[PDB]
This record gives sequence, structure tokens and C-alpha cells, in this order.
Amino acid sequence: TGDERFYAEHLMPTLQGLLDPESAHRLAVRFTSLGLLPRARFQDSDMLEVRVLGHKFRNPVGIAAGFDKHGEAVDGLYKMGFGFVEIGSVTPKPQEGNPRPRVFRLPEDQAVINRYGFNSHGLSVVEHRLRARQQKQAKLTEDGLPLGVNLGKNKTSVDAAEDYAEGVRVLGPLADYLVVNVSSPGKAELRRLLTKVLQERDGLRRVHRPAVLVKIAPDLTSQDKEDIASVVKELGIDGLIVTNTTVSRPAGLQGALRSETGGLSGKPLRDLSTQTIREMYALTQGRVPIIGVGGVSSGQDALEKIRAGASLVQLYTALTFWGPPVVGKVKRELEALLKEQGFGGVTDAIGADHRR
Ligand SMILES: Cc1cc2nc3c(=O)[nH]c(=O)nc-3n(C[C@H](O)[C@H](O)[C@H](O)COP(=O)(O)O)c2cc1C
Ligand SMILES: CN(c1ccccc1)c1ccc2c(c1)CCC[C@H]2CNc1cnccc1C(=O)O
Ligand SMILES: O=C(O)c1cc(=O)[nH]c(=O)[nH]1
Repeated sequence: TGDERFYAEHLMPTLQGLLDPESAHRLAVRFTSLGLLPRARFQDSDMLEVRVLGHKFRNPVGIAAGFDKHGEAVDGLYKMGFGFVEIGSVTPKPQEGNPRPRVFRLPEDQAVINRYGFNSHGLSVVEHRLRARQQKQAKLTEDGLPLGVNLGKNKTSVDAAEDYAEGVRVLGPLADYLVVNVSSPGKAELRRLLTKVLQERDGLRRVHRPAVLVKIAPDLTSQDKEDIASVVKELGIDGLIVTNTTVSRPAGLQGALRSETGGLSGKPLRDLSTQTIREMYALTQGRVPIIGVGGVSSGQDALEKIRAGASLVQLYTALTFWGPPVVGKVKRELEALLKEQGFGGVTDAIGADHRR
């Protein structure tokens, strides 16, 4: 498209050249929230529809947590063409997060490093924001555009389980799915924590009862992954989000800011994330839905995660470089690749590498 090339080659580089990454983030949220966006003319085909987590998703490409931390831009993100929106992380009480600067761009690597530290308006502010559009969301969800809420914990919390429990009670009734991050940059403690989360979820009225997913880092040992898969199956967790940012620094990063503290996102995370999907799919015998995330910026990227075991994918970093046209780009390329490889639709491709 003309927009894709123009955004990617001219507009987005100029905007990034003018604005530090955090300022750029804020501007993007503000523009999205006001619907000041190019016209998303890609109409989603039936091939892209997925049914998972008790919901219909008109397409499998979502916005990852962190872009819209406080639930300010949900409708604009649907307008951009995302098949689903995840907001958060939201903490129980408002908190400022880490001192600035805390977001860094690695243009040479198509990567970002962030150490925001869960800057959050808090549950109560986000609750009121979602309540203001609750019925609009119900219609969107019914039309195949679900909403996820990522729950965090406060810096000073003396018991993580209570922070997450509070999030379930307050935002669970407003979400199609909730996410508990065991990922932000004993199995018995994870079992305790997730048991408490599921109990709180099960205590919500049936029309207000969300799916619960666990979001993991790519930095886990083999033992950690085995332990997570075991607990997820034992307790009946509804899904996994794979992955958060990495605290590793893969060999070959060129950006001047590569040694900044924080989570690395984007292209250097891509295959690490895909491999983690592949492993978690196998450890859960393909019975636990996975949302695949990390360094997706093309149809090929999306399909590699789907074939590795993802039912859905998310992106964030690619949006910062390519702008809004990236969403339609990924969807269109994914559709073409599905046809080329002989799949009837996304559904047929989920986990296809494991049947090879
Ligand atoms: C600036 C920034 C902030 C993020 N904040 C959050 C967050 O609050 N909660 C969360 O679960 N993930 C957070 N993430 C991680 C993303 O949701 C995603 O897992 C990761 O960036 C990999 O996807 P990407 O390579 O497409 O960006 C953040 C990522 C970035 C770049
Ligand atoms: C929504 N949108 C839009 C683009 C054109 C026209 C109308 C809308 C849009 C989407 C994305 C963006 C911008 C604008 C403007 C700043 C650039 C990026 C955001 N950048 C970051 C975000 N989080 C973290 C880091 C960065 C970064 O730059 O390092
Ligand atoms: O808020 C943050 O700093 C944060 C949380 C998280 O899960 N991932 C990330 O990259 N940043």
C-alpha cells in the first residue's frame, strides 16, 4: 500500500527523530484515543477468524500489553484493525513507575528496551474508564473484538497473590480475559498464587467471568517451563501468553543503548519467543491456548508463531517503527501465506509444525 511505504520510510522515522521514545509513546496513545488514524480498509476474511478462550476473534492480531497501560485508547486500537486489545499492566494502587529516562530505542536492531516499572493509574481509575464503555465493549466482543486486561502488582506489595486477587475482583467483571504476569522484567508458590486467582475468578457472576491466562518471560529455565506447564494443566488455567520482554541481550545487538537495564522487545526477541511457544505447546500437549508475542512485524512472523502453537498473536514494537499500517500489513501477508501453504484458515495452522 502507499500508506505502508510512506509511514515506514518517511512519517514514522521523522516522528521518532523528533521525539524521545516515552514522549513518542504518549503522543501515540493520545492520537489513538482520539481516533486520529489512517482508514483501515483491509476487511478481515473468514480465514482469519479464530474461536478460543470462549470467544470469537475476527482476526488473530492483537495489541500487546504496555501500549495502552491505563485503558485510554481501546476504541482507537480496534479502529486500527486489531482483532483484540489487551490493556495494562494495571496495579491495585496508582504508582509512578521508575525514574526517567526509562524507554530506549535500538533502531539498528528494530528493538526497544524499557524499564517503565509498572507506571499505572491504578485499578479504580481503569475500572471507571472501562465502565464508561462497558456496553460498547459487550457489542464489540459479540462482534468478534474481545478485550483483555493485564494485572500487575504494586512495588511495595507484601503479597503478590492479594494484588492479583484485587485485580480479578475489580477488572475481571469488565474483561474477556485476564492476564497474570509471572514475567515482568517454587512451583508451590506459583500454584498458591494461581489457585487464589482462579478462586477469585470463579467467584464472579457467570456473565462477568473471564478466562485467566499466565504471561511468561522468555528467560525461564527448562525447570521453570516444566513447572509452569504442570501447574497450568493441574489448575485448569485457560491459556498462556508467550512471551514478555527479555532481560537477555542476544549477541549481535548494534544499538548504542543495548546495555540499558530493562526488557528488550522487537526483532531480537522474535525467535526466542517462537521457541518458547513451541516448547510450551509441547509441554501442554497442545491443549492450552497460547497467545504468541515477540518481534512480530510480518505475516511470516505471525504464521511462524501460529505454526509453533499460537492460536493468536500480539505485537507492540513493530507499531513504533511502521505505524498503524503494520496491522493491515500483517493480516494481509498472513492470509496470503495461509493460502500459499494450503491452510483453510488460521485454525488449521495452529500447532501445524508439531504434526510434521
Ligand atoms: C514500552 C513497553 C512496555 C510494556 N509494558 C508491558 C506491561 O505493562 N505489561 C506486560 O505484560 N507487557 C508489557 N510489555 C511487553 C509486551 O506486551 C510484549 O510482551 C513484548 O514487548 C514483546 O512484543 P513486541 O516484540 O511485539 O513488542 C511492554 C513492552 C514495551 C515495548
Ligand atoms: C497511532 N500512530 C499514528 C501514526 C501516524 C499517524 C496517526 C497515528 C502512532 C503509532 C506509533 C507511534 C506514533 C504514532 C508516533 C510516535 C512513534 C510511535 C510510538 N513510539 C513508541 C511507542 N512506545 C514505545 C517506544 C516508542 C518509540 O518511538 O521508541
Ligand atoms: O511496566 C513495565 O515496566 C513492564 C512490564 C512488563 O511486563 N513488561 C515490560 O516490558 N515492561
